[PDB]
Amino acid sequence: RSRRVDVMDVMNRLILAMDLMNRDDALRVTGEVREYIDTVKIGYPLVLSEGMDIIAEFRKRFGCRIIADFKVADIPETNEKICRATFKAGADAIIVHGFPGADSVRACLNVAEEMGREVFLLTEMSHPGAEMFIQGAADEIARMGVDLGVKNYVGPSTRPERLSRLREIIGQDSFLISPGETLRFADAIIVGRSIYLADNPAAAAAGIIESIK
Amino acid sequence: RSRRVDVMDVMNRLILAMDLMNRDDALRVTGEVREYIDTVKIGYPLVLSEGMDIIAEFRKRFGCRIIADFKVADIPETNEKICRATFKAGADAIIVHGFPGADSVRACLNVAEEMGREVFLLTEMSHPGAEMFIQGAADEIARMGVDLGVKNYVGPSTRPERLSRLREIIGQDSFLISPGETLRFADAIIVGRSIYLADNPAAAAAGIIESIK
Ligand SMILES: O=c1cc(O)ccn1[C@@H]1O[C@H](COP(=O)(O)O)[C@@H](O)[C@H]1O
Ligand SMILES: O=c1cc(O)ccn1[C@@H]1O[C@H](COP(=O)(O)O)[C@@H](O)[C@H]1O
Ligand SMILES: [Ca+2]
Ligand SMILES: [Ca+2]
Repeated sequence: RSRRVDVMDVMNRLILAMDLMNRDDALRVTGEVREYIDTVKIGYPLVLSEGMDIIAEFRKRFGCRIIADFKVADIPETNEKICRATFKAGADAIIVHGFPGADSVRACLNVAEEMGREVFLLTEMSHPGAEMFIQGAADEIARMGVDLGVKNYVGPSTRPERLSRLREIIGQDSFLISPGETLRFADAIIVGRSIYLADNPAAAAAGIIESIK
Repeated sequence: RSRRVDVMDVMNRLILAMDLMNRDDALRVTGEVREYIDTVKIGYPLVLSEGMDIIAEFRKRFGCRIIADFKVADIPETNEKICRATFKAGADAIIVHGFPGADSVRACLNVAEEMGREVFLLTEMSHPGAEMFIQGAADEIARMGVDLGVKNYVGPSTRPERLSRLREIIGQDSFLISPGETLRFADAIIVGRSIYLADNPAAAAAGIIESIK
């Protein structure tokens, strides 16, 4: 897939999922791979452990793009506050759930347009429990995103034919990230433990990127 | 409803939803109503603005029970970390979504079992967008809770016949909280802005409590 001008550029199509819960270890690994990766996904395990100030630290130290994987899933008024606080902290983008419906997603889009940031709609998840409710809703949530002007999506890499279906719904231009055949549909992949648990994170990141070639 | 010995006692059946985003205002209001309320629900708007350390502060200053309304909705491994960090910070209980499925919920229950804390399963939400996916899943999510040994639930107060339905699924002993006759089905109500935006919060809390007679 070629880059679309109107959506974000992720260096080497590789997003680091930084789910270490200790500030020292998180900063060490991220600094090590900065020459390979410019986009870092940070979630609640790190921010609840170390504080939201860690976002600004990642930005001041590494100048990386930060996606807050907060899976926002509240009522509209609350979603607005969560997004505002998160963007105020310096996040470039936030991941939101679609299951709570269109108004809850729109609340996030509103704050993001006010503040000049981005919203990623999470369409589907990879874990077994996702079969119970999320799987059956995934296509409709994706279509809802399209009808909300959403331009950034998250989908699972485990079942590639699901990404093909997703890509059919969202169209060829929207930005899609996913936690080889994956990159025929997604614009970037998300990798955590294979990098941040390796003895040489920079080598792990380099190896993955060589495969992408 | 009479109190069940095996579930939590909420003073006056009134939970304060503290969604102010400034530490000073949040602490002021909570201290003022402590003689009326012993259980406070804190969500991401406050903790992302002020830090997770705010939880220990509420506890050390007021000795109130803290419910973290974090609407946990990630994959199982991530849910585990979020719950661990949240309980480590001192929360007595956490609210989790059921739509990501049974394994995601059980992950939270496992940590709560380990750490001696409680999980509230959110069955349904009250905003209009909840009609799209959540409403249709609500009964199945409640039944899922029953089959996960869940003893604490959250349901909407706006449609009372929905609480009666919920109560039929979860049985007469499980603990149910809901954001008058609401208390025929729920064990406590959750009130935010009517208390924390009033000129005299202690008076607003008193007025609501008098209605509970
Ligand atoms: O958000 C999703 C949705 C999925 O379907 C799968 C993983 N994830 C997230 O992606 C990340 C994957 O990290 P890894 O499994 O260590 O490579 C982690 O933060 C996990 O919570
Ligand atoms: O968790 C739910 C689920 C609902 O269906 C409705 C409100 N809530 C939460 O309950 C709280 C209600 O606060 P209030 O509307 O100010 O009274 C607030 O934190 C809101 O996010
Ligand atoms: Ca681009
Ligand atoms: Ca009791």
